[PDB]
Amino acid sequence: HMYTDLKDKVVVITGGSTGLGRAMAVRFGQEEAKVVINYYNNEEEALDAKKEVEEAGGQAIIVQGDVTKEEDVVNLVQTAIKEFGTLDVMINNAGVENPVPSHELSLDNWNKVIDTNLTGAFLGSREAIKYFVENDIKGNVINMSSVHEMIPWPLFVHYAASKGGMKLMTETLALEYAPKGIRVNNIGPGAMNTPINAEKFADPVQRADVESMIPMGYIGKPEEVAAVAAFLASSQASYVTGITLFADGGMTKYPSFQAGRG
Amino acid sequence: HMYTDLKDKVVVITGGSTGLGRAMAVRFGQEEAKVVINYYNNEEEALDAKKEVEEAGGQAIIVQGDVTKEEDVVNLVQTAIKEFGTLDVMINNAGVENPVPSHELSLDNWNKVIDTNLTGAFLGSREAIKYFVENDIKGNVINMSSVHEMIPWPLFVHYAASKGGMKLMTETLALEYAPKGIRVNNIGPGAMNTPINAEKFADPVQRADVESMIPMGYIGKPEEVAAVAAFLASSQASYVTGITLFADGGMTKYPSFQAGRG
Amino acid sequence: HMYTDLKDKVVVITGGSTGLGRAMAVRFGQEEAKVVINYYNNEEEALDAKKEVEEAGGQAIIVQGDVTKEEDVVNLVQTAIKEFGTLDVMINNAGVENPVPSHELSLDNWNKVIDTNLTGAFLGSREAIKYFVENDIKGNVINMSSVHEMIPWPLFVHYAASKGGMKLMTETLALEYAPKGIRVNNIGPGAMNTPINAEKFADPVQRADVESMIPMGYIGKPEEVAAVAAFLASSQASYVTGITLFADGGMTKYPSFQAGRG
Amino acid sequence: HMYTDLKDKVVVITGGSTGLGRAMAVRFGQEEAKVVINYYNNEEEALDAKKEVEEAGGQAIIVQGDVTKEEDVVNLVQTAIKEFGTLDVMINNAGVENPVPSHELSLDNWNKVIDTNLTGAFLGSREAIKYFVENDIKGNVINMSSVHEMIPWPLFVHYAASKGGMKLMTETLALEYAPKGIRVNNIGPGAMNTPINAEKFADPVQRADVESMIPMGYIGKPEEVAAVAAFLASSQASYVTGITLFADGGMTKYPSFQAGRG
Ligand SMILES: NC(=O)C1=CN([C@@H]2O[C@H](COP(=O)(O)OP(=O)(O)OC[C@H]3O[C@@H](n4cnc5c(N)ncnc54)[C@H](O)[C@@H]3O)[C@@H](O)[C@H]2O)C=CC1
Ligand SMILES: NC(=O)C1=CN([C@@H]2O[C@H](COP(=O)(O)OP(=O)(O)OC[C@H]3O[C@@H](n4cnc5c(N)ncnc54)[C@H](O)[C@@H]3O)[C@@H](O)[C@H]2O)C=CC1
Repeated sequence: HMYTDLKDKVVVITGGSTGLGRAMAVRFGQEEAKVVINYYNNEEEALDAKKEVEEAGGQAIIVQGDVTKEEDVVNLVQTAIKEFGTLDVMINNAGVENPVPSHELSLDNWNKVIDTNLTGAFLGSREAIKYFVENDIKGNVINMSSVHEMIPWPLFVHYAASKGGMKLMTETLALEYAPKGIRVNNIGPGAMNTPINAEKFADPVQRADVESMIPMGYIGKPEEVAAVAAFLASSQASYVTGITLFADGGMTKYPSFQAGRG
Repeated sequence: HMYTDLKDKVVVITGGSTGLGRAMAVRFGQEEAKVVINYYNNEEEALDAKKEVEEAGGQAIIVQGDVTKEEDVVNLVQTAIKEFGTLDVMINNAGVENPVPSHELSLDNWNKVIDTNLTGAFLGSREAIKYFVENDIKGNVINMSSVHEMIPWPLFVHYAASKGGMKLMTETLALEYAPKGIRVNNIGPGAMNTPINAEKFADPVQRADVESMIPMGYIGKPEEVAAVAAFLASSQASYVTGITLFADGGMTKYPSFQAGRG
Repeated sequence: HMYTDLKDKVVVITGGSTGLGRAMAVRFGQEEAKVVINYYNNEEEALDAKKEVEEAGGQAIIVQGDVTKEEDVVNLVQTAIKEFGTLDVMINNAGVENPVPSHELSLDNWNKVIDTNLTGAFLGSREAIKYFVENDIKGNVINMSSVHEMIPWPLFVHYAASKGGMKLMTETLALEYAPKGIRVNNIGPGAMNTPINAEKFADPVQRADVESMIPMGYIGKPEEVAAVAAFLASSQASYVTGITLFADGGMTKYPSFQAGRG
Repeated sequence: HMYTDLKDKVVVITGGSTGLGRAMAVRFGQEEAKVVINYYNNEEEALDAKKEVEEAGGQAIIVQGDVTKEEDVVNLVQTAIKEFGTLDVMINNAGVENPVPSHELSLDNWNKVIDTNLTGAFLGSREAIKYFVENDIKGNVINMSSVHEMIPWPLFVHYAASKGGMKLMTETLALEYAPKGIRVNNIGPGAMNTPINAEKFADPVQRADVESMIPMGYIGKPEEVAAVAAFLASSQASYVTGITLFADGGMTKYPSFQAGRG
């Protein structure tokens, strides 16, 4: 396979049962890693995800957990160490979103998105870094951000805030723990072909509208994001820390400015 | 009288009893505005500040409120509209911070900083914009950020995350409500001479270290930031929205590279 | 009279005979400054502008010069010091642009834009700072940039590159000369109502397309930018150096994401 | 090997005889690519570089050329196509630098650095894109930038300007040619162990000073940058365009802020 240093590394992935999380689980499985698949409630998809990792060449366990509960995040990292003996790569991928005019967004709805997308990632990063620090492991954290840590997002002010926060969180942790050889990075996906979007992307006018925001002209395949994760996790990225690697087909480059407009 | 257009405008300021909030309160008093001074803890300080605003030529009330409580933020804007008749400028300035190695940061401590620094500003921004939209007012929001929406801050990952989040919140709201003429900006102070830093700056070793990180060579004066706030609230900045204006003596320009090191 | 501290300050402005440079010339006249109007091509325009500055309450000369010629830039600053006694504010505003598919852009055409937009501002900045350093003056430099130091611009790769370069030049000079109290900032205009755009904005289809890319919904007025320049040159912005202040009606916030598309 | 899609791809590298250029040449040779090594005057190092690529498993030619001469850049890309049949990846790596107080920097010295570091890269990118466009190849451009497209650099205002320009150049070309499947990216190296630095890094106090600017605590090995180039060139980065991938051991994260300072 591609990244031989990933062989037998322990990789924890929150929200790893579907979409980008699942595609990363499979990709690490192709690198013969040991994958720990976290999931919220859908056991059967998690079980499905588990079998793919094994069929791709990896070992895999599944572990239920809500990333807004501190005990569940703590339990997740502990289960990883118990079952597989160590922890090498931590991937905070869980996320939720919903459209609301910002002046109408409730505090409860704001909190759900902040608690899930930002705080969940802090909790995961923290538990992983604690472990690397205590055991002198030169481990790796990948936080799943979005083009919306840079691109503002009307109707999604909670989501945008959560990812803008994630960017400074990641950059801080990278600076703080760089002297220990612990690397911390964001991946910034653009529009991706995942379950959350299956409804929207079946509709031809909506699919075309979205593709018109993508300079490369196509909706990303989850494996293209998983390719970025494998690179970032591997020793090929040994000197790469504190960055956001956008995988967005050019979306952060301002799609409205194609053909020299404005 | 510099910004004549500010005369009789209603300006609400959270944490307006001390430091930067106080300086802003005074300055808008100097512009003959109607300043609403929110405070959490210390009525005696708020009273002392209410006096300065009045002496400087402004009108002022004080309103107790905790920015982490929705009812208190809603109450604050409603009080402003009761007492002064309307709302023109909403300044979300309240903030807290404390150093903790990130892998040792507790969830409650992380939540306290996020709730105060980011969510409080969301609540502030939401209530003001709600009022602007329902009443066809071309209102203005100033969110008080930090060099640390750009500069990562080891030991302060909660703070850094809250301001990185504030950046994207501001940018989103500016984009979302620009067609209504409602403008939303951040100010980014560097190291400022305020109570929050009084401990640090007393120690001449610590004061010198902080100063060695400011290219302009001096710790900022709170009036230098209030000058930026008066500009942004004024019609002078009519085409200016969604920005962060750093008032930092050069701090975001990378202190370590002075004289060309590296 | 807004910024009383600007009275009798010597302000040099390249391309000060038309558009934004003219608006800045007028505005500093309104602050009772001594405006030096550089121009390349059209004395009759420069004369018409010299008049406005004088009517608005300022003192003004005109000086012919090509900003791509070192001798002309050196001459310009030397003329300013001859005629008015000193130099306080140096504004590098001259710029050119033309659309060409990048793979068809000639080296001479690329050079013309770089030489004019970036190198001319370097020469301007260098000569002013040289004068500030030798004479212990806490001078000020405003470099006129664009949304396109951040927004990429197909068909205008030369322009975009010149302003991206201007950004780092400004930031470097701000860092390098901050300990001397010399401040250096950029302004970043979006789509502005100037001669350079008169062709584009005459066509009602083209005017509407440009407007659909401004969140605030209108093409900027040149006085809105001159208001930003007066602020930055003034002592109100005493702690502000090394920044880019965008005056763009929200354009850097990603036009394509209005109403929450994507 | 690692990236099997790189097998037999034609890769042109300017300044490919030494340092980062040489390390990329060798790394592509390890991927069994066909490497075209450009060089300014040192034929013997270029010859040395050539033999390494072959010994690593690649094909390789050397071609003399000065990137400030348009004909030399044109000849380089033509020689690549002539000799190897096509062009797949273009790498603009040539660069020069020297320290000068900015107010003392000559126009000739400014131009040399601009012409080499920025214009050379425009010329290379242009000739490559022309070829990809004319022949419907989904090719790849990698422009060698620096941490100094983001980190300002006193005494190196020409270098900083050149790389700030390179950033907007790359981003523009990525947006412009994304619909054609042509990807364009920057790599941003921090302090790297290359010949230009051998003098500085032999001295223990200077080596320690530099390492103190690096959060990861070590000077980068050229192969760590070449690892980024291989990733970016490969189809693993299929959805990655218009980005700068910093490989700097955390240098852009503000080294002066370690341990919670300021
Ligand atoms: N002083 C500095 O060097 C810098 C401060 N700025 C920011 O500017 C703002 C102003 O702070 P300073 O005046 O410097 O310090 P400060 O501590 O004097 O002011 C902060 C204010 O926030 C208030 N506050 C805290 N929690 C609150 C709550 N739950 N509800 C209502 N009010 C609450 C405090 O009562 C206080 O008056 C802060 O957001 C700070 O983060 C950021 C960058 C640097
Ligand atoms: N108008 C707009 O929408 C925007 C313009 N700004 C920038 O603001 C600046 C002002 O331009 P505008 O007033 O809008 O257009 P303009 O074309 O009216 O002004 C540009 C000025 O530069 C001068 N100039 C050109 N080459 C010169 C040379 N070699 N030597 C001396 N002067 C020379 C011209 O004579 C002209 O007066 C420009 O740098 C432009 O790039 C940037 C963003 C948007």
